[PDB]
Amino acid sequence: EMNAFLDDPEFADIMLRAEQAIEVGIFPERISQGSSGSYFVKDPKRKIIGVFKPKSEEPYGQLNPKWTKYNIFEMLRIDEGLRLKIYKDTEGYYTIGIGHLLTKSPSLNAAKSELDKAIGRNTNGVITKDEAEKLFNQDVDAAVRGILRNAKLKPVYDSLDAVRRAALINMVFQMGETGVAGFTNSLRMLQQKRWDEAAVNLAKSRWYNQTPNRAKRVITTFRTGTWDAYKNLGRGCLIPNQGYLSEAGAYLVDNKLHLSIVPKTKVVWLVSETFNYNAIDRAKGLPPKIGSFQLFVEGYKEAEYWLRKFEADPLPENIRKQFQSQFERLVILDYIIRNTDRGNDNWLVRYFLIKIAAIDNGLAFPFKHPDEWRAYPFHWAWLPQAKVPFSEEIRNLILPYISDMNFVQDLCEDLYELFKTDKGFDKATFESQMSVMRGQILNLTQALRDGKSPFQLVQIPCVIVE
Ligand SMILES: NC(=O)c1cc2c(N)ncnc2cc1-c1cccc(CO)c1
Repeated sequence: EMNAFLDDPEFADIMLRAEQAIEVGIFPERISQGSSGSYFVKDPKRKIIGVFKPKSEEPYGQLNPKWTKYNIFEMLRIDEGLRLKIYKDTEGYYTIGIGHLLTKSPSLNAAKSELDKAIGRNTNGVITKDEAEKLFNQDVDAAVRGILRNAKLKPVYDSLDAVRRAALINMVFQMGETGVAGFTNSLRMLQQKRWDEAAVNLAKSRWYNQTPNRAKRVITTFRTGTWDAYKNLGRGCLIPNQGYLSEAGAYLVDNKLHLSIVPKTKVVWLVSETFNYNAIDRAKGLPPKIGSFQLFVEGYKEAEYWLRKFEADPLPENIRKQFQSQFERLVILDYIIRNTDRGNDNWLVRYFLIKIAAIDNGLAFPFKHPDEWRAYPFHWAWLPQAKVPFSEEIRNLILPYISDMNFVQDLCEDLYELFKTDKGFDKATFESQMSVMRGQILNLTQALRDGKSPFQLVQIPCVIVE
């Protein structure tokens, strides 16, 4: 019984039912959709009682069973970056997604017309992550067609395996076919599978000197033929492979402030043959897996679904007021923990006549503010509701808490006791995380003090509090 020392008697009852179900052969069911290993946990009556996310099956965990996670779109997301709103590229042309040129024209409305044509709907200059990936994969097909039409590159491309082909395509995106064709000796070595010799002359170039970090990852990919160079980068600001602690931390922040938008989430252990174990463990009796356990909610849908409905069919005033107060709680939760991956699909709405459930809280608590505020924005700040000033209700509930030193100290101590669970816990890195959180709390205190809006809140310069 690994879960003998839980601090929540009601939650401990849930875990007991989960273990009883496993003892009788009712195992947690792996979920097919996600980019990581998540499981619907059942009770002895085959009822879903929670969602379990093992640490080892996180997107870059060593036992993540969803191999479709490693693809060219995710490769270029790290190397080039993803933007879901129209922007201007290095050469001043309108662009969206991962470097997808919309038009050479300086007219913005021309860019939106082309964007609506490519996506297939009225986007108004904003697309979803899935739409960007579909657009990106269309660019990849075009790039491959050009490679196969190029006499210098096609024989190399045919010889390369799938992983190394992504590396070659990566170079084509960055510098074009002509630029890649200039790596004469490296291309010949790659075709001969002399990886190390190819890497030597890949590093003797303008490309390696101008963008060394991206080039080193691409060159390492050529050397190994694996995706190891893109694993556990933590987006440059997160502790790698600690999503389970971020999930549990988000509820911990929620519960202290009584936001009641994050379902109860705790760090627990579970044994189940449906988990992904290595060969050694399975032949043995399986070792428990540590991960986050979140209670199951029902009746919810992606916020993107309900937001589009409300734009064409506005809510009645009383319901709209309730939705805004729920939205404010989401804003406060995401800002304090500095969530880096809250898209308008990662939070759920049920339509208390309307309720918000905050899930997928695995990519929060960075140890530093992101260098590019445009790289990981709070995507709910692009909604019209983000410009409504914080209600007097939310300020009377939150300001007394966050303006008190003991509350902030207790919250930091609670997060310490939780985050120290991980094998890779580092005291200095944790103190960086709290300095970032205190800076977020400081800005939030000022924003509520000045009656600002969520849109104005995210514009305050980020800061750390030592
Ligand atoms: N945090 C989650 O992952 C999650 C938690 C849930 C919960 N507590 N109660 C009900 N449904 C949930 C669904 C999901 C979820 C989110 C994204 C993608 C998928 C798979 O398609 C599942």
